[PDB]
Amino acid sequence: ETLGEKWKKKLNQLSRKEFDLYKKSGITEVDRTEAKEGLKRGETTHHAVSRGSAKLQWFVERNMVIPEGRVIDLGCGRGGWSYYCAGLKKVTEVRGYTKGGPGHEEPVPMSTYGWNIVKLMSGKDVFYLPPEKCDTLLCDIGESSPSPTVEESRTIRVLKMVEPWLKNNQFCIKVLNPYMPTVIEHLERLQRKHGGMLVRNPLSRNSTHEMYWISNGTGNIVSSVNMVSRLLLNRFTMTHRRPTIEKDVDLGAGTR
Ligand SMILES: Nc1ncnc2c1ncn2[C@@H]1O[C@H](C[C@@H](N)CC[C@H](N)C(=O)O)[C@@H](O)[C@H]1O
Repeated sequence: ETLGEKWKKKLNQLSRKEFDLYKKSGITEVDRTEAKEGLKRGETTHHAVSRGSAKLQWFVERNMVIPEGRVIDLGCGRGGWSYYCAGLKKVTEVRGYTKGGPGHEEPVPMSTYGWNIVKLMSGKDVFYLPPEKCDTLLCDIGESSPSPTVEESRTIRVLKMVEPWLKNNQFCIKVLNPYMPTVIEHLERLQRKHGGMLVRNPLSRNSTHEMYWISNGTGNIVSSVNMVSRLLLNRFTMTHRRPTIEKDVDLGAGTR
């Protein structure tokens, strides 16, 4: 039994009250007040449609992924990763696909900087999409479940699905459950072939062990996974630490 599995078991024991306090304890979060108010008013400029724009920006501004040319955004949701990439100098085209429909977010149309180079498509299950040529491959798919074996199956499926899209390009792929031994085996094989490294984003909630496989980096996958498991385990030991608050991103306005 891995450290991650011990973390999961403890998470599933928490009451809703304990869970809600644990999930943001000591994390970093952007202040969404202004964006939520603007989006409720139907404002289409400046606001990021979700917390996702700030989350991908954290990797981008650390050069862990450097979006360029044709960007494919798998599981785009409302479009936060897509609208963020739309304003980056090196990006020329953004194609987002998302499931939508009941239980899934629909793309939100925006007029933030570079909106005219974005195409978001709903009603698209990426597990049936044939791969397309692209310069940047992003994937943020991985639905949490109280069952780690269900999460293991979901994580492996994402990893098998993204590989044919990987052709010496920039990438940032969510790994929902990176601690299960079978997932580790796939991550190690994929890293030997495609390089990159698994990174924990400080904007992720403690209620998920998610890590991101990013193209520009090296390191030991097992060590990075066990470091996260120990961090999350130590976060149950103390009383709620209020999250570190940062400014949300301003995605501006205008065509390009
Ligand atoms: N099989 C699937 N094919 C397509 N989209 C999917 C599938 N499974 C889940 N999704 C979507 O993937 C999205 C994942 C989100 N974490 C994306 C948030 C996005 N990165 C943002 O910044 O707004 C959700 O909107 C799901 O509805």
